[PDB]
Amino acid sequence: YEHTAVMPNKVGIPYKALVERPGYAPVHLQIQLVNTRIIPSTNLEYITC
Amino acid sequence: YEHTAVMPNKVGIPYKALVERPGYAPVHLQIQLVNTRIIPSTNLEYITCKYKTKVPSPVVKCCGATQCTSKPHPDYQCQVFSGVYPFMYGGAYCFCDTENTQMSEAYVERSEECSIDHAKAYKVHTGTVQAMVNITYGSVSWRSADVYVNGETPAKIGDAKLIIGPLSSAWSPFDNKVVVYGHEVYNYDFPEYGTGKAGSFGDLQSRTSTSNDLYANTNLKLQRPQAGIVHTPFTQVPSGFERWKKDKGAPLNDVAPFGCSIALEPLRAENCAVGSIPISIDIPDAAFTRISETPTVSDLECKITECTYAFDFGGIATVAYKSSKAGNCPIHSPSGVAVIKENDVTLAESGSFTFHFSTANIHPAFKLQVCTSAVTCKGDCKPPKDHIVDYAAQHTESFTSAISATAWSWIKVLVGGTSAFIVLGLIATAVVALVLFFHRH
Ligand SMILES: *[C@@H]1O[C@H](CO)[C@@H](O)[C@H](O)[C@H]1NC(C)=O
Repeated sequence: YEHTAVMPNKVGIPYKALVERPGYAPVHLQIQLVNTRIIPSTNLEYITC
Repeated sequence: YEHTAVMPNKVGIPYKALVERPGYAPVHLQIQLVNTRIIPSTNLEYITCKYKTKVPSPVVKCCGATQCTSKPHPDYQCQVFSGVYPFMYGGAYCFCDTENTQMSEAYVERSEECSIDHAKAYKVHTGTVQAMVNITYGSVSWRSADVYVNGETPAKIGDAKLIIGPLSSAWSPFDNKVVVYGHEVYNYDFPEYGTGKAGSFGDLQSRTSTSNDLYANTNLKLQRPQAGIVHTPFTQVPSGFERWKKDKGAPLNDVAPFGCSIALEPLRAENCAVGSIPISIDIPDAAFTRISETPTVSDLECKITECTYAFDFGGIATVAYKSSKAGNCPIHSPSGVAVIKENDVTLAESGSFTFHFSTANIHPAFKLQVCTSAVTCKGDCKPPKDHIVDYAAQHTESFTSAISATAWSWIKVLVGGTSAFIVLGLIATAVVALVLFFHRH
């Protein structure tokens, strides 16, 4: 059963929801981000020293 | 006690009802069709298959001539070719160079494959309709028997005498002419026996696969043998059976409406969901219990806790109750709004029980009958999640099933608004007309 939602982009703050499937008891869902990493693409132009 | 009703002609969907016998508690009745078979009356017209051309040894008459005679063979051909000078491994066969004649003969016969690879052309007329039913009543478990859907022949199922009426529709998927090839049936208007044309399906026709009288209509033409060669060349239109097998098209098994399944032994259409079936079942008297002998149910309150108008039993409801004797109690919803999954429940002195139901209505409102009592259930239902399901719906959708309370409010506002606005004009006209009358008087 697919559950779709929007959670805030916060680390350490868990997102809580009840997965309500018709005819079945709700299943508690908890999604928490441990870390988020933005990894850009880099090209070395030159080295200075 | 005889119970008469009409159930839909739907295979796999059970028909549920309560048998209400005055003086006795209602007995729950459930009838389910196991299969439905339309068995038309068929008459084999002829058998068609690929032809085989039999060519006897030609008569090579050296220094003379011979004459062809007719023979009782299918598509028999005989032609005398004069002026032949055949050669063989041993040299020139004949001495004379011109007064020399070859008589060629050829005829059509059934191929060996015709014993296995052939099509049967049948004339189809109306015939017997049969069905198999699965029935329960009271405490008696499932019983089944094969019955005739004609409304005259009764069947004894678990000591109950069942009469199944004729189908409300005489529709049948077979035309007046069908061609049976292998496991497939084709609604093909085959040519009558003796009128088949070369290159078409009926080019070869036989009354039976073992018949000694074969009709063959091919353009079998004897050609002149090549110079110096002893052979019987001929030209013939390619077999119309092989041509048909390429062009036979879609069989009735693939295009029959209403999901009919076609079977060949005997030829029949199965599980056609067409119309409804009147029924009459006589429930044994021993199955009925007096009112005073059954538990009395009161203080009923029905709460729908979940509901989706899905094809399955997407609804769940809780019924609170109080009853004496704390016995078993039939449960049924006579209204078509919702179909109840449970047939009966066990009741205590007081408590509640739950049941499941299927409904197409966005706001279900149905009467639930509880042995000797009844309660009204109301609620709201959510749309289903699955767009496509692999099973047929357990409920019947009505015209007003989709109308929500919001839509009903708008309908009442629109209808009430226009009606009230028109009525105002009519009243205003009548009032002013009366005022003018009193102006004169
Ligand atoms: C009748 O329905 C019951 C349901 O439990 C099933 O076990 C039984 O096989 C059915 N009858 C036939 C003939 O299939």
